[PDB]
Amino acid sequence: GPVPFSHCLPTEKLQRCEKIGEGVFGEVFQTIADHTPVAIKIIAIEGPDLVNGSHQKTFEEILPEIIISKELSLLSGEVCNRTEGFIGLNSVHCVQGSYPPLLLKAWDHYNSTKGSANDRPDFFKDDQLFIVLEFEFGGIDLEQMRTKLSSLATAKSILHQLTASLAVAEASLRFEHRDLHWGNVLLKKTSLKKLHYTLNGKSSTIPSCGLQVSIIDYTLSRLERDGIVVFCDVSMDEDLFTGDGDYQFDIYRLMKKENNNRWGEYHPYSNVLWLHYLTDKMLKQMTFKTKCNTPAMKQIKRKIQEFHRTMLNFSSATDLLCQHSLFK
Ligand SMILES: Cn1cc(-c2cc[n+]3[nH]cc(-c4ccncc4)c3n2)cn1
Ligand code: NA
Ligand code: NI
Repeated sequence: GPVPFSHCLPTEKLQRCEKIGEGVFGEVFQTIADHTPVAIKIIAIEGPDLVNGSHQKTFEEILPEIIISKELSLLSGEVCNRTEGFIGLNSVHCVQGSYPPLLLKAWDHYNSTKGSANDRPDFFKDDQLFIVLEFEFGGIDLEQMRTKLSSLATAKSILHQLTASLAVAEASLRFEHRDLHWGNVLLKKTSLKKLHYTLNGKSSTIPSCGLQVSIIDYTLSRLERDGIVVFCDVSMDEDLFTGDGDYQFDIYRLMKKENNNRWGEYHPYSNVLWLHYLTDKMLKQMTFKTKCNTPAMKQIKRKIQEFHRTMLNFSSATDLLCQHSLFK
């Protein structure tokens, strides 16, 4: 059966919780477990109340995301297709109870300082079920780092890292992220100068520029193993395809166009579209501590602009990694 919140969040862990993120799905908190930073994602399930504009998923409907989180976490310890470019999954629990007052206080603090699009999660009864996923702490998201990156050399490293991670997941799992907006790209400092990945048994390296990227949030993602497909069926979703004011919202429509609204199929082109969306953000909505006013930095900008304008002619992240000139 389910465990109480206190199993996952004993008092000391609970008192160090700070809200760091949110979505229609629920809430993300940061805390410390055994002297180690973690991130906790809490999703309400199985109940009849509306949560953040939507009906709650059933256990069956949340299982895809659990499976996908597990598979992507394992890629860090694999050999033939290996990347640390996702996020570690430490545990998954099914929790029963009302929302802890200390989490509501952290929610309130986030609402006061950043503002929330979500309902205050104070209406859940003591029989409410939740899934609680505990993840490795992956750093700070790219959006919050819009004005903090050193140079376009960093931006290139980020793009390489993302492309390689997606390619390794494509090769191993026929993976599509399907929601890789710039809130879902985390950055963390590293003293490694070179990061390593392996794609179908060929190892290669990427200059880090002092950051390691983690891709997060598999709410909409898709993959398969041994012909069994795991995915979020959004074919009957209205609102996902009606957004505007950001190219992000076009991607959802271009994905639907690419896949003819058949979300079970494999269309790794969706990874290319998200990469294009991300390249666009780097070229337009970000600013660097060091400008591009040296010849060496200028050539990097030209290469990323060239990537922006040619990448949509590639069929997958694998195709980009193996064949685009940006990564030679
Ligand atoms: C939706 N989702 C978020 C996570 C996750 C996993 C690990 N970390 N580590 C840091 C963050 C985070 C999330 C947001 N805004 C800033 C940081 C973080 N988030 C996993 N799924
Ligand atoms: Na990672
Ligand atoms: Ni446990």
